Amino acid sequence: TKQAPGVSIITAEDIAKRPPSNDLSQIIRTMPGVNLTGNSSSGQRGNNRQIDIRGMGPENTLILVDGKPVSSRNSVRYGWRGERDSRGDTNWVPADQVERIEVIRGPAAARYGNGAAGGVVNIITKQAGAETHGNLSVYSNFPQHKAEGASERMSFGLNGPLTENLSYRVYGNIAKTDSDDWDINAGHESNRTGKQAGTLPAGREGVRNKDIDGLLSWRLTPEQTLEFEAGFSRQGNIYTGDTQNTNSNNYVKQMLGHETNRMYRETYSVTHRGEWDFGSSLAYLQYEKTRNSRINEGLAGGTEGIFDPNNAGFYTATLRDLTAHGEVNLPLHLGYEQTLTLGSEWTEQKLDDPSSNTQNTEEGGSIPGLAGKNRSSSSSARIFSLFAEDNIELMPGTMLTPGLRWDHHDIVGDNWSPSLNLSHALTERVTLKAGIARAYKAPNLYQLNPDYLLYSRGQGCYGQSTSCYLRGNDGLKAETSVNKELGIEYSHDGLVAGLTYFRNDYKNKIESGLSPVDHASGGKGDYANAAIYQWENVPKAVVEGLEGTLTLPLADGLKWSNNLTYMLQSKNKETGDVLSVTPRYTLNSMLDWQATDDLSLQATVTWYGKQKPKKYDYHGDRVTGSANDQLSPYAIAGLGGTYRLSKNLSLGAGVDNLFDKRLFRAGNAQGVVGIDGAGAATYNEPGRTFYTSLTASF
Ligand SMILES: O=C(N[C@H]1COC(=O)[C@@H](NC(=O)c2cccc(O)c2O)COC(=O)[C@@H](NC(=O)c2cccc(O)c2O)COC1=O)c1cccc(O)c1O
Ligand SMILES: [Fe+3]
Repeated sequence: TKQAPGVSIITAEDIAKRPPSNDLSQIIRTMPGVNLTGNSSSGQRGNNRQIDIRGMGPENTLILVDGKPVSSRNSVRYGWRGERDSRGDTNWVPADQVERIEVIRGPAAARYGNGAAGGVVNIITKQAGAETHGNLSVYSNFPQHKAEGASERMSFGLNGPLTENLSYRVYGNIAKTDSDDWDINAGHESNRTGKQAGTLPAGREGVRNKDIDGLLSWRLTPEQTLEFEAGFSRQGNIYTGDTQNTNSNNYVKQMLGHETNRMYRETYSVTHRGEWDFGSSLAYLQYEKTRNSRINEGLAGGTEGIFDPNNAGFYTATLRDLTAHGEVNLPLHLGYEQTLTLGSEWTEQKLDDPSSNTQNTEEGGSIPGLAGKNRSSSSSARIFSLFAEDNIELMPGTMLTPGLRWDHHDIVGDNWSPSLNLSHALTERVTLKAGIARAYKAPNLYQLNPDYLLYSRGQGCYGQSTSCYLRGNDGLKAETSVNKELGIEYSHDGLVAGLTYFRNDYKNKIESGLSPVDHASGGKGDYANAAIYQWENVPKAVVEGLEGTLTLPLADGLKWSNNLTYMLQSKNKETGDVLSVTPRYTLNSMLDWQATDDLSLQATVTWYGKQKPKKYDYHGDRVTGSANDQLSPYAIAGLGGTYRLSKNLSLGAGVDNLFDKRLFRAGNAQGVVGIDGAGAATYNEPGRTFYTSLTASF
């Protein structure tokens, strides 16, 4: 099956029948338990949605490529409201060079440690064979409405032997997703008056991709395999007016249609793989270096996340992330039959950001212990990690899997993440699974850094109108979550029916504080002696919901598949406001007809439930008027097909959003002065879009 309780596989064949425009989030998000959301509820950078597992937000979704972490979005400034102006980290690997994607949700993911509190998405690449194989894949879409950006994608792959004991695989991708027109949301925007008259909430940012990977696999002995690979990728955007608060100035407009951020991502990796009689071994060294080059933004109030015209030009933030990992697997023949796994992990995150720590104290007054100018650019954290997995077969069909993970964070201190996963054959066709683990979240280098400083004259200050500073806090605790799940699944002859309940009890969620810890001294007029808030640990939050799957073989050539997410609860237990904004439910429905030996046909529908905005503004006061707007449930239908011309050539064609259901970003969720809120109307849903594809392969 592609769906067990807590786990989902997406295969290469699924990627081909529901082709993504560009980014994989498009297909990853259709798995049970998975949403495409912002990190908190501000709606800021709302067209920049990323993969969320069980409403735990996308910072708690760990992205791997071939078992190796991607950390590149940790190069983008983390803002007051817990969003980054980032497209996330699911668009580094081109769709057509993916072998399969593994999604692991909740208690079975806690064993991966830091930032798997929601789950793990592991994007697996196609590898060399015993002979030389390769492909050339091209995709091109055509929106009905010209405003919305079309997507074009060309990727090759090429793998094979060199000697009997030397293998290689290489691929290369070139792609572009045109931005939405600067004016797509015109006539849909929230009410904008005074200074903010004429402002617009932006459509989807465009991106240009360039990806190149080379891998050499070397098995210098029957038991011993040694892999070296390098990765070079480059994303440059196409700017279409997006700003944190949806305000505008002249620099913004100058940059419509230009590259305003470029991410270069370089990965080198050494991997040694061992199989002998005692069992199985694996250890890797990955060096990920991310350069985030983008136009300087302001760091104060309504100027937070708008191009700063007084400091025009590009800065470059540099993220050097170092990962080494060791694991063994030992089969044991004991009172109960079992398999033991022993592992260390070492990581280093160096962040050089020459822009983020430049907010000065001339207006709100100075902060004892914080220099007002020329503060360090530098942040780092090392985690050391030890873990052991025991995979115990009590009686055939039954597995009990206890694991202990211990992590030493060189600032925050010690974390203990224990876990237990039970799976039970009640019948040869029915299987019960229960799991309770405590997952782990290290504060990001922005939250942690006493040199990282935002400012507001009041409009963004919790429980007051006065000027206030928000400050990094190296005193922070790690976020932990006791992810519980109880689930049942019938599976027999491609008939699959399953339903899982999950509850994550969420401790110490890090977030902009609610009480001043202190007050600065000096500064200008009514702004002087501003209040000082830090990044605080929220004592308690809860997420809760249901994951379902149902697969029926209607006839031999014909398969009816369904995945269900239903989000029961998502609650900051301090304020009572929501954590994320998700659709109440999500049903993805595919009919797959194998019409001929050669012709396959696919109809899909996605139903999205209601979406409700946050109840409280930045003050902690109740929002009013269009800040309360909700999005009604809506559905998106699509047809496609793939006509195989030969062993060497396949063609695809179809239509996303058959009935042209469209939604428009009205702005952020709450009111500010001159910019009415837009409630849950914070993203653009594209209309009818034709697409065609071609895959040539030996
Ligand atoms: O969305 C927010 N702004 C909007 C809406 O707010 C406004 O337009 C006005 N605004 C206040 O009246 C305000 C009254 C009482 C208190 C205020 O803070 C006001 O700003 C004027 O500010 C501005 O025109 C600009 N603003 C600064 O230059 C600034 C410079 C330094 C420091 C600032 O705070 C600045 O606003 C841009 O502000 C905006 O576009 C917004 C969000 C989050 C937090 C904010 O503070 C926001 O203001
Ligand atoms: Fe302000």
